[PDB]
Amino acid sequence: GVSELLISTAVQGILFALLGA
Repeated sequence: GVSELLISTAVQGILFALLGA
């Protein structure tokens, strides 16, 4: 599932945006 692999990488960048704020 290439789509499932894109959701995981998306959770890493979004997790850094909130932790950065």
